[PDB]
Amino acid sequence: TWLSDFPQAWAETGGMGLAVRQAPLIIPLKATSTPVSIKQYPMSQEARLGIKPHIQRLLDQGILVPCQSPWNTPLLPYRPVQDLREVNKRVEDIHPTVPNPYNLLSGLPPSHQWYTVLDLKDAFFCLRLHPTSQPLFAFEWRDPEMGISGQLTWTRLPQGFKNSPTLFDEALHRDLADFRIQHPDLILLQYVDDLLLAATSELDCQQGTRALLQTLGNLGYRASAKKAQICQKQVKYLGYLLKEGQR
Amino acid sequence: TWLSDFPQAWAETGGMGLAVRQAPLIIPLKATSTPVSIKQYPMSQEARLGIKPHIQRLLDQGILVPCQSPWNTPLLPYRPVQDLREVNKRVEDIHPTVPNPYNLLSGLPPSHQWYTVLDLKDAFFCLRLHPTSQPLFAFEWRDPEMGISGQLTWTRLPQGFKNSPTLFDEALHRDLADFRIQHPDLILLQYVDDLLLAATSELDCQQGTRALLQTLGNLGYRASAKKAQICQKQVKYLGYLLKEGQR
DNA sequence: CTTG
DNA sequence: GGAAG
DNA sequence: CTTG
DNA sequence: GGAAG
Repeated sequence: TWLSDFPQAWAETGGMGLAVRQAPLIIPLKATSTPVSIKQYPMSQEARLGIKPHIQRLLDQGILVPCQSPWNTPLLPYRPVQDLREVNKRVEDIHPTVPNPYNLLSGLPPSHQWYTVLDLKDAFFCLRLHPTSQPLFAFEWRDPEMGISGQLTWTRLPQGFKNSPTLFDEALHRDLADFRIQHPDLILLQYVDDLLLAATSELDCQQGTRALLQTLGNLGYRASAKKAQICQKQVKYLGYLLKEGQR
Repeated sequence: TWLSDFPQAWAETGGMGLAVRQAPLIIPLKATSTPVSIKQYPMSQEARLGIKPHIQRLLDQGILVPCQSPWNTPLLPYRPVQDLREVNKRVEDIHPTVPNPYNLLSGLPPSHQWYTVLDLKDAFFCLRLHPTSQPLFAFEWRDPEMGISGQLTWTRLPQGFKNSPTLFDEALHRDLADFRIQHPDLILLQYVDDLLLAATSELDCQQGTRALLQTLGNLGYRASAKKAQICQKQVKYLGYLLKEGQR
């Protein structure tokens, strides 16, 4: 089956991803920015116990590390959500290169009606952050019944950061450039972590999907085996139902 | 003096005006209009005693007369103010021909710096209403301590009627047409009931003002002797101060 | 009085 | 709510 | 939690 | 006030 043939490509069997070909990202600040340190709002025990196993898993994975940083933004409550709005304001803008889904789907011709849809799991976390940029994203973590108060920060591209979708989309485009060159018959649409492969025949779509999964896993990305729509005539992609070249 | 030389022209000495050359006005209705009868809101004794001497004076002058009309609009409280909004909605629109004061003053050249300013008193009441149009403006009048409940209406162009300023301005323009032809040296600005005469010299402005007062009184209009600004180098007209050709 |  | 009729 |  | 981080 598809799960056994590509253990590296699926998040279920391949471990947390890491885009090994992508250099750790440096995040340039605006010309006048200085660090901002926002105090952590006290959070209830209920919220803290809910967040704690997530933080611990991220620490175990090396996605969070301890730090001391002049930057600090608050965590809110369960799973942690960081309010990065004051960091976002101080980070230099980049051109938005992610196409809107309407325009992205215009590149889907009627000759290609066999579809494979993959969604990458924990996509942003596959991209490393350069150590010089890690302090930007620090937050406070308290363990009252352990007695650890200090900051943690991210070693990977974080959720809530304004440039994460664009930086991820650009990174994956670099990493799939050769796949496109090696498979000029296939149509590959990329929308951040949502991928559509289109082919002429079931065999072609089958062979391309095998190549794409092999490529994604080798590069360090991980797709959701549970959500994958593999070699179907009808798929759901980006909120559309793709059927008979329609929509 | 100016008051003794032109007794007919001044409201103080000439009686209520009546534009004897102007035919009684017929007020056309919109194509779909039918009469509207709005109930008179009960008014306090204090308001009624305040309004009463005004109504009685207008009755004595023949400006109000008794009637029975399918139209009725309310009086509000002291001096009476009629709410003619529902009549105004049913009366056919006319082109607004009264110039705005800014544009009206553009016709004042610097060669004419001697001014006379007159304001006509009770101007609208100088224009008669045709008996066919009188019922349009009816209202209810109650005298509880006399025991008279019934309608009255206007025999002259009423306050609060949307076309009164334009109809009056057009009427006075017809009546002063010959004065303009007989005095081509003078500048005469008309803004409804507010008149400015301009001349080159004090003698000219003096002679023109004598002619204008004689003409106005003969036609049945009445100017306020108290407010008149006669043959001055500096006058207030339409909210402006006219001095040295400025403003 | 009702209709920024 | 105050400007208007 | 703050920021038609 | 609820959509966002």
